[PDB]
Amino acid sequence: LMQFTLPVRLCKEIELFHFDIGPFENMWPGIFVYMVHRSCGTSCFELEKLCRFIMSVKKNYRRVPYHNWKHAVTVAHCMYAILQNNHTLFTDLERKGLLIACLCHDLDHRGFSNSYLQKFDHPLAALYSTSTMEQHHFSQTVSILQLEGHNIFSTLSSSEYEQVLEIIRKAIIATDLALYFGNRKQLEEMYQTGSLNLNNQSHRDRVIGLMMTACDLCSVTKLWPVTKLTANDIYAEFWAEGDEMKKLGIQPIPMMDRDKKDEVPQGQLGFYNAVAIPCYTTLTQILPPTEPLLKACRDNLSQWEKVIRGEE
Ligand SMILES: CN1NCC(C(=O)N2CCC2)=C1C(=O)NCCc1nc(-c2ccccc2)nn1C
Ligand SMILES: [Mg+2]
Ligand SMILES: [Zn+2]
Repeated sequence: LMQFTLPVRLCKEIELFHFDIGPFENMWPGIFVYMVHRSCGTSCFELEKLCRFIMSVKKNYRRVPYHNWKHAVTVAHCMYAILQNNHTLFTDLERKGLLIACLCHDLDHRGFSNSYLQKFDHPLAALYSTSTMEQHHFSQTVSILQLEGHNIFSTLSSSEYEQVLEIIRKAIIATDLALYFGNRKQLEEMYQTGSLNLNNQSHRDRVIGLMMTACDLCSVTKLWPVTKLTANDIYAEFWAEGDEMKKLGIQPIPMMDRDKKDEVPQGQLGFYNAVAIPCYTTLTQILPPTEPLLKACRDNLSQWEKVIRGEE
C-alpha cells in the first residue's frame, strides 16, 4: 500500500514531455519508481528488488559530462511521457521492458563513440564489431539482472522473460544513431504507403526503435536553457574524444575538435534538420499525442537560428 508521491510542482510537471528531473541526484531513484508505478503498476516489480536494481544501475554509470546517471533517468522520463500519452497502444511486457531499457541504455559509457573505440582498438571493438557500445550496454544490463536479489522480472514465465529481454535488447541496440537513419526511412515509407501495421512484430520493433531515438535525443525537446546547457555537456565529451583522436595522430571531425567551437551553432542546425526534426515528425505521424516533442524541437531550432543571427 506504499506509493511514491512527489511534491506538487514535480507531481504536475513530470507528466509533461519537457520536464527536467532537476539537480538533486538523490531524488532521481524516487522519480523513476514513481514513473514505473504509474506507467506499469505498483504490482509490476517487487519494490525491494526494484530499489536494489536501480542502485546497481546507478553504480555502473560513470562520472562523465553527458553519458551519466542523469541522462539515463532523463531518457526514462521521456519514455514515461510517451507511454502515458499512448495508454492503450502498448502491451504489459512493453511497459515493463521499456523504462528499464531506457534506464540501462548507456550502462558503463566511457564518453567515447563507437568510432573512437574502433580507432583505439579497444577490446570491446573486437568482441562487438558494430553497435560496439550498445551491445556492451545490453551485456551490462543482463549482468546486473543476474546479481542476487536483482531479478525484477522473477515473476514472468520463461517465455515472457525471453520476450522482455528481447524488447530491451532491441530497444538498446536502436540507440545506435548509425541505425536510426535507415529505421526512420522504412517507417516513413511504411506510414505513407499505408503498410504500417502495429500487429506486425517487426513493425512494432521499428516504432519502439524510433521511440528510443526520440527519448535518447530529448535534450532538444526541453526549455531552451536546459537544451543549451545540456549541449555544453555533449561537446565537453566530444572535444575530449577529439583530443584523444589527436593523441592517436588523427585529425578529428570538426564536431569533436574544440578549436572549431565557433561552428557549433551551424552544427546544431544540421543536427536539427538531419536528425531531430525528422525523428519527432515521423514519431508524431505514428503516435499523434507525441506532437509536443516535435513542437519543442522546432522551438529550439528557432533558438539556434537566433544564436547564428547574433540575437543571442
Ligand atoms: C543535441 N544532441 N543530442 C545528442 C547528440 C548527439 O549527436 N549524440 C551522439 C551522442 C549524443 C546531439 C548533438 O548536439 N550532436 C552534435 C551535432 C553537431 N555538432 C556539429 C558541429 C559542431 C561544431 C563544429 C562542427 C560541427 N555537427 N553536428 C552534426
Ligand atoms: Mg548510447
Ligand atoms: Zn543515450
